[PDB]
Amino acid sequence: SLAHGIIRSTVLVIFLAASFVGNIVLALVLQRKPQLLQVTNRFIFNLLVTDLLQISLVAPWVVATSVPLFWPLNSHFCTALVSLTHLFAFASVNTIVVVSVDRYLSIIHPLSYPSKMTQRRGYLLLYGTWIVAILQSTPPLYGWGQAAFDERNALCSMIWGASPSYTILSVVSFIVIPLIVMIACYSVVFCAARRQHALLYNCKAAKVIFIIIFSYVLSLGPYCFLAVLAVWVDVETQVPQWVITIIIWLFFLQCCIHPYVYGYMHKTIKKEIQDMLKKFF
Ligand SMILES: Cc1ccnc(NC(=S)Nc2cccc(C(F)(F)F)c2)c1
Ligand SMILES: Cc1ccnc(NC(=S)Nc2cccc(C(F)(F)F)c2)c1
Repeated sequence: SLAHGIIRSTVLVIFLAASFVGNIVLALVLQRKPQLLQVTNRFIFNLLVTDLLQISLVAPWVVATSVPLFWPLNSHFCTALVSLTHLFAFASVNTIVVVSVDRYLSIIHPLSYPSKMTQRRGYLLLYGTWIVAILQSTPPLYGWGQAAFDERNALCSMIWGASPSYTILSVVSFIVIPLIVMIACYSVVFCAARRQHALLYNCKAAKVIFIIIFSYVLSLGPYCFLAVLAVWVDVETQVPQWVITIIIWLFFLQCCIHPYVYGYMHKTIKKEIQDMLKKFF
């Protein structure tokens, strides 16, 4: 009902406001000293900026469409909004994959790491991930795929029951490839860590990997689950409101999840953040 949407809009603000300050603190700690690590600050800053841009260019419209005004709207509006949201999510996912690959290439082959990842390669990778996120995303602005308004949830989401090919492409580009790459890159790291632990001391390494995988799955899976289920059965009259509310709740949790998982778990970055926070407070 109206109260349910009001509650959803009210609770959608606190998470985003906390993520905003967390991302700003991370930005300050990462930009104060540019000569940090090696061809990594660029990747972390790219993830941070594609999180902040999504936050600031997505939150106002998503909150304002729930207010009981200008109900008619126009298909073009949410059509362009969903494209922006998908572009930002795809950029974040591709940066995530690149960061995971770099982490695996750093853990394994510790000797000839500098000769394989130069500044030119990092900049080319950043340009490539942005180009892919721009190009491969947003077909429906000109082709297959369409968004529409729903008088049940009124989120003006895209209907997957019209172009199965685009739904399949989004599904594979969302979960399959990133999950496979992450599992393949992390299994070897876990085996090497286990070995090193056995050599040194003649279960700690599994917690971090489990946390990363579980966080990514909890952030991204339900949306793909809903998209896959939409093709067979209807969604307007077959799904309760609370389920859609929880799905749209969990979709935006990645904004707060990413900085904690990838900035606060690093020892040096955590130390410097704590140092700055204690100095200011
Ligand atoms: C009237 C009514 C009917 C059903 N549930 C509630 N919510 C309650 S008691 N606490 C609550 C507050 C904010 C968020 C949540 C969350 F959904 F995140 F768990 C729960 C209220
Ligand atoms: C307060 C008020 C008074 C009069 N009209 C509106 N706008 C309406 S109904 N739809 C609308 C909203 C945003 C963009 C567009 C677009 F131009 F892109 F089609 C259309 C709002």
